[PDB]
Amino acid sequence: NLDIIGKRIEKIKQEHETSWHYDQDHPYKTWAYHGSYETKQTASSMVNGVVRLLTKPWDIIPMVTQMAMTFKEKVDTRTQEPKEGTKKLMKITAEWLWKELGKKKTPRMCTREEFTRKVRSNAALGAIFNKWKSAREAVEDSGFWELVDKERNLHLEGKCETCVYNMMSRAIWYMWLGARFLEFEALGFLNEDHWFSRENSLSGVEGEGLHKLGYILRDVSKKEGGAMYADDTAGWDTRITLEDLKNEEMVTNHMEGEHKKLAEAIFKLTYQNKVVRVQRPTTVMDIISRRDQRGSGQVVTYGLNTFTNMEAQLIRQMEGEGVFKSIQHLTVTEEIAVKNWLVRVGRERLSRMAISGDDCVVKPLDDRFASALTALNDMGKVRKDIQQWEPSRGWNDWTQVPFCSHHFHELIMKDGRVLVVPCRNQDELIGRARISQGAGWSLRETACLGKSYAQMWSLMYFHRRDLRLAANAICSAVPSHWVPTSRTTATHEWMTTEDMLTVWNRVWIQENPWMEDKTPVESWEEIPYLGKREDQWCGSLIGLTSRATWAKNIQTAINQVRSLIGNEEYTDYMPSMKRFRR
Ligand SMILES: [Cl-]
Ligand SMILES: [Zn+2]
Ligand SMILES: [Zn+2]
Repeated sequence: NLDIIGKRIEKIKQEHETSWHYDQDHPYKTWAYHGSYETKQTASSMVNGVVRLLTKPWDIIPMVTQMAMTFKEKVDTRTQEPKEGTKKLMKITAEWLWKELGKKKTPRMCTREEFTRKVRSNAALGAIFNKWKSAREAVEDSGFWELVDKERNLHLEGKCETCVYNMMSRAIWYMWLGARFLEFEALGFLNEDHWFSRENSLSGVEGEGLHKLGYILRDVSKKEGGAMYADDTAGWDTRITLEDLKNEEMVTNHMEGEHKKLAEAIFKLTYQNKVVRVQRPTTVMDIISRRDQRGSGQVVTYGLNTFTNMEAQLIRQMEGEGVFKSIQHLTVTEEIAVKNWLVRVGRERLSRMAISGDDCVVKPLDDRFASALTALNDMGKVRKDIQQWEPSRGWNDWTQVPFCSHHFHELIMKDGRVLVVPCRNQDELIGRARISQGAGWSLRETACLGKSYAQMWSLMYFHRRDLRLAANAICSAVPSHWVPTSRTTATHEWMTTEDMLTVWNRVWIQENPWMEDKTPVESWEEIPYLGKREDQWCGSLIGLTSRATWAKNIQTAINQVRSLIGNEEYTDYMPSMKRFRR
């Protein structure tokens, strides 16, 4: 307890000795409270004018317009200790899974060089602003690396001084860039060396890309077995137990030397013991601590969530198949049955899943899985929007299954070849592209962000009539050579100044392992749309008077945006579409 967290607490107290006070009206029940001190400060969603002026029909659609306007009662909850049988199942499964993921991979430290190159290319490292201004500045100053060095040698000694979280159905725990570096040095290998690629992990989809996910779900659908289950957990990060954090820490059993010691310190000192500062308007700063729940950098969070979800879903599969009778206690012979199941069919059972952090799709051996709930509930992974003991409802058609905020369509090209394409309600797509984050955007930077959205729509959502037209309009309205940008960067093949038809051919034909015929497409007119009724079902405005007037008059909208940006070199992409081709 305070032997591991006291030093961080001590150090903060001293910096605010003028304001330290144990507030008696503290709201915390499940977090340990330590003290408060004096502060005063707040990041709203800003509208992208380039995208909004080229999507006029959506100006009167509240599902779009409300997205730009405007659970900490879930962070302050507790999870009970799992039963002895559950703890045994989790430990056996986690031991087996780290070994499988480690068969073709070697754990290793990530470098100052790799970290530096990440900060110098706008990767979201979830850091806090104060001695240096930006991350770019800290990394180019040797004083920083000496602070890093002091902490590093403290971690080798099994102690922590400066690794403190700042809190802000979501929750982002920002840390100072130094604490983020030390996390990346020790555990960055999971992401940098693709431990959760589908080739390496069989259930994972890390690095796969939205153009691959539908093909992966269709391949799972080809297995013999029951319905496809896609159960969402209520507040996954808040249901990570101390037992889960101890099973995740077993990755260190595969390490050696300095690396082993630096990783053991991240898990012990920052994950299994956390120090957090939170803004309360009563504005003060609260210093609180706890042992359990997920609070890591977003990229390490993704890999450990994927690990623990793979573990939880294999155990749910074991329960459905009758491998064990009760979570109260595993007999010695059930332990051997469980290990033997993993060796015999574990890899096949992983291939029945698609798992992206807390998001899963599972095609079990049969539908006993639907009512196999004792281990899942006792591990704390309680299903969202269903009563605790009500059997899961599965999907009978892979094209209906939700995954990574999408569903997937099978789309047949005029030439017979089959595309499996990503989709979601079109109001969500248009409303997101109309929003920016942060201050000081120039008109050029705003245009280049609109171009990023447009090129994403051309590559992923070309099959939606309204998005192909709006993408062509935005690309016509932004100078042809201006480079697409994002401040907050999976595979992003639309982030390029290469011709989008060339990129479409590379992604959907040349490099697509599910497309046997590699004949290139010569024009956008060869690339199909959803059926008109299906496009409407998925939120198209095709058929509305507002949409018809927008489509007819699109050159007027394009010319409005060109007049604002000024006298630049532009390309007309509208004649790539049959209706503007004379
Ligand atoms: Cl269905
Ligand atoms: Zn530390
Ligand atoms: Zn759809």
